[PDB]
Amino acid sequence: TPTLGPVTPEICKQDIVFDGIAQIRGEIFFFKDRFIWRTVTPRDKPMGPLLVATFWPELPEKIDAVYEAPQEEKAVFFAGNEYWIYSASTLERGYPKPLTSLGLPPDVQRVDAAFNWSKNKKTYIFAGDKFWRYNEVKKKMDPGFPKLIADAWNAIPDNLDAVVDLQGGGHSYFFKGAYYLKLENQSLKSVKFGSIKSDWLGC
Ligand SMILES: [Ca+2]
Ligand SMILES: [Ca+2]
Ligand SMILES: [Cl-]
Repeated sequence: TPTLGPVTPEICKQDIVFDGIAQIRGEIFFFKDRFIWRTVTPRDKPMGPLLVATFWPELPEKIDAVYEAPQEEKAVFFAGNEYWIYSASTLERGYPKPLTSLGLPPDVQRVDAAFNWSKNKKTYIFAGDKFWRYNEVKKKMDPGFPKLIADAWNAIPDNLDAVVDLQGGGHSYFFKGAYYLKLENQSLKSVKFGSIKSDWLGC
């Protein structure tokens, strides 16, 4: 049963479902195994692949989600039942910590997606058909969660692959499979959907 790691992927030639997508200090990063591709805030051709180890050497060989906390521009990485927090490429003291240190229940063993909602600066952690709202200031979970994605959100599917709110202009992108949904922060109405290859990788 032991197997060899994966081969380096070709972004536009093959169908890649990324492990996480996030905007870290201006740039949009696409994660897939030990690889990363970066594009500077657009819809055009990412520079890569580079290795996740070039920037964050402590991380395991595959992540489940990643977002950046606005309060202090820190990067938060989820992998299995643990999370790491970095300043830049500097791991913070006391990490990895089990997901429960964030207020998530013991049963949650993997996270699907995560981002910071610019409309209220809160953090949303998605896992399966439910999500949690984390208060980054009080550094604690809010009351009344988790809630089901289907109940609380507008046409957002379960089992998301990633989610991002681009600092530029108030629109939240929800990624799933080969597609993404675009939500208007204010209205919360799905303004459109499109292709990740076309609209994000600039294939
Ligand atoms: Ca994210
Ligand atoms: Ca993911
Ligand atoms: Cl994500």
